[PDB]
Amino acid sequence: KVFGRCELAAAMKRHGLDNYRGYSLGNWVCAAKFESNFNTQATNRNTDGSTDYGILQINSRWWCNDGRTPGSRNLCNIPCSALLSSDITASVNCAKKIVSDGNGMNAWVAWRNRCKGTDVQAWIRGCRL
Repeated sequence: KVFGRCELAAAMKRHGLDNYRGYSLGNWVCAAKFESNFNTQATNRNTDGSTDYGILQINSRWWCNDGRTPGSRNLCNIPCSALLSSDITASVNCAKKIVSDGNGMNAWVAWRNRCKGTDVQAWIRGCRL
């Protein structure tokens, strides 16, 4: 599924990401835009042989099992393919664990280089939330 910007804001807010560990909603929308372009089906290989899955490009090196990432963990207890569903629940609950693990949203490369320090409120402008 390709979410609309405000559609995604609303689903993320419903799922409790608005100020989750202090990260306002626009942070999560901006990360999603630059990670997946709001596309749940997005997949991208990393240099280390792991793959990133879904709307938040969650990594098989630590968080999910894709059956092909040797020497990795599965800390969200899920197949990586769950992260590609039109429904974002698994991505969001997994996101909550990642962001809670001490490095906050710096876990998302795209967040650190494209959202951090910017006016992320712009990402929810116009949305009914």
